[PDB]
Amino acid sequence: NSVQQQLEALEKSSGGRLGVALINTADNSQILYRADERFAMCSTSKVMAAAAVLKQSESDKHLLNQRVEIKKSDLVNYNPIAEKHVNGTMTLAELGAAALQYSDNTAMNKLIAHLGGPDKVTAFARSLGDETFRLDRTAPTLNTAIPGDPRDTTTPLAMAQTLKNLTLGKALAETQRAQLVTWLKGNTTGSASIRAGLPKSWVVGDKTGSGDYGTTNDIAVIWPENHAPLVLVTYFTQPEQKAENRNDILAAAAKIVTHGF
Ligand SMILES: *C(=O)[C@@H](NC(=O)/C(=N\OC(C)(C)C(=O)O)c1csc(N)n1)[C@@H]1N=C(C(=O)O)C(=C)CS1
Repeated sequence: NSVQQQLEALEKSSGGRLGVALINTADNSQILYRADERFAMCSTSKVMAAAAVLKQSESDKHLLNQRVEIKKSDLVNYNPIAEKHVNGTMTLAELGAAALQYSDNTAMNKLIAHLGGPDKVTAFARSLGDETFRLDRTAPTLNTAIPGDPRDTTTPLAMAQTLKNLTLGKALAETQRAQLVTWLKGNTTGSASIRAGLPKSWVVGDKTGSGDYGTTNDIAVIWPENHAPLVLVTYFTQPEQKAENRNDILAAAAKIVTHGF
């Protein structure tokens, strides 16, 4: 059956709500499912915060190497990199890397604080023409993912469009675009998500997120061996607060929409 029928069936089996946007950059075609509906981004929002700092670095050649003091009081619920550096410093570049490649929540908070608060991340998204994205809170509370709560949400299509702009398009100057792509390609947290639904040897950059309501997300740029890149957002959320996260659904969605590519 059709891709749309396959996605609807996946959602029907899932016990939740699935959002997919794939952009095929060969022809700008799209595979869209609930793509204009809002989902909690959870830690996928870290891409926007890191990119906002990269944008600033365009016009400040010392920014990425700027020291940031890490204190015990900065630690939150999940901070495997920052905790190694308590009482020392990390650079803004190191905080970008930690936020993106390990989903270090303390690192995300340092980026947000540097920028001047969640609303500055929203303003950066808007500067890229993304009217949908909003960041409202710091970590960990940006991951509460309560159904119908607009805070810290976007739509799959808005995020796919912005991720394409960030990684392959016009958002960032070249050195900064390349840095973002390097970070995403080196992600350690995404093995079981979009990547698991794709050929093992395809190059992928991604950022995952997970929150309450079993909210399980991944946003990716995918480089096939013989085809133009694909940009893929897979968001998934469930009705019950303490639902298990479901990375397998993201892998399954990725397999469905990349068939034939
Ligand atoms: C981003 O999504 C972050 N998520 C969280 O901090 C929340 N939970 O995530 C973990 C701890 C993995 C979970 O048990 O689901 C969270 C904060 S408030 C709330 N109700 N939940 C980070 N993201 C990931 C990721 O999947 O990318 C992590 C690897 C580290 S936490």
